[PDB]
Amino acid sequence: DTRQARRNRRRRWRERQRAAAAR
RNA sequence: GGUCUGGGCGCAGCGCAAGCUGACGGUACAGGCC
Repeated sequence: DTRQARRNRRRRWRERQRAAAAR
């Protein structure tokens, strides 16, 4: 995986854990 | 209403050289199934 692919894939886990954390 | 993918090009940090990276840009953009 490239920096973007991971970065892109990460922001999903990122924001998602974001939602859970926030919620 | 939900879910999945990804290429930069940027600012920074380091080296006889050769290279790489930031739960950062970027909750972007570009495209997906009912």
